[PDB]
Amino acid sequence: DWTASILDQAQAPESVADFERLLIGNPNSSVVWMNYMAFQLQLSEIEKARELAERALKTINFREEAEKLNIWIAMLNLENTFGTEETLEEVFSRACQYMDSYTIHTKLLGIYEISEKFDKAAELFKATAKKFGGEKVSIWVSWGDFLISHNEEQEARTILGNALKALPKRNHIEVVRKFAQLEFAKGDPERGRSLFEGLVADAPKRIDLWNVYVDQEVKAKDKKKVEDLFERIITKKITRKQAKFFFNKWLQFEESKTIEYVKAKATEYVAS
Repeated sequence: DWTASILDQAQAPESVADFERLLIGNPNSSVVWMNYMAFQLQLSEIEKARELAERALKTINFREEAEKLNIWIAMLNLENTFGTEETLEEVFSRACQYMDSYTIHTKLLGIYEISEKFDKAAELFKATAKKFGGEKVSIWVSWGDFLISHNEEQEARTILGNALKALPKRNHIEVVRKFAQLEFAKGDPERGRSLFEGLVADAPKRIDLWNVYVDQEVKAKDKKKVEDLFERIITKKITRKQAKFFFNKWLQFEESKTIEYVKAKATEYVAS
């Protein structure tokens, strides 16, 4: 159960002797080590589960990186809900020294969100953006997600500004694109529209963006918004089979009266 949330974050034995037996045949299995740490936690044996984790890191084959990753995440969780800021910092410092620092940062961000320590999350987000944000688009998207879902849509947009200032130009389309999807999914779809309109305005040829745009409007389901978008799409330069793709999208959407206004235009372009 406890081990299920860690296996999520990372993307019948009943006694010490049972687990020690299972470890003989599966020394490299973090699920066994995690269930064993768990068993020792539902007994309020925190100092014993700490020991298991150190055994697990010295026992699991160093080639088995993903398995080692889970154990560190188990240690961060245990230290987060039972330890203290000093014990949590020691583990964090060691985990960053032994696993990839950035993924470890993002794991702690998730632990903070799950455990609803939002003050520490916010603070951490700013720190890891400061040191990985020059290279990593995701820190920005996930900070923006955080701010939007705590109703700080404004602060979200000023953090998108910071990303554009920190990221190289070839990632700008991606942040903005992903911040826009966020806006449609969780914040203000109107701001989502401004952002897409700005991209399309800068990359009029990039037909892939027009696609992401309309799909977002399809999911938002607003009637005139979707039609207005489709009619603007045709005037822009489309190839043969790509022009067909948009028609498939338009047809099966309006399906789910004016199902005729599209068919009469669907073959006027095979002609002209």
